[PDB]
Amino acid sequence: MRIDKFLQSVGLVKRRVLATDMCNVGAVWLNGSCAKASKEVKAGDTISLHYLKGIEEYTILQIPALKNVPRKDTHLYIAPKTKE
Repeated sequence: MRIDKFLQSVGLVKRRVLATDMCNVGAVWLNGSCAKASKEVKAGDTISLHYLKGIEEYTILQIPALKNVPRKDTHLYIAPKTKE
């Protein structure tokens, strides 16, 4: 599992292109560091995302090693970081 197919195959960003743009646009960021579309992710880690409306930093709860996580078990592997 990698940031490429991790957050792109969970239900966050759906697209149809053989060329990873998230890694080019500057959205792919692991551990507060820019990463390409070939960087493997780990459990209990962080997941940054760059957008035009604002930035989002999620956290990996675990790595189930899945291909396309539907809208059922896609709420126990990654979640938006926060401090209440």
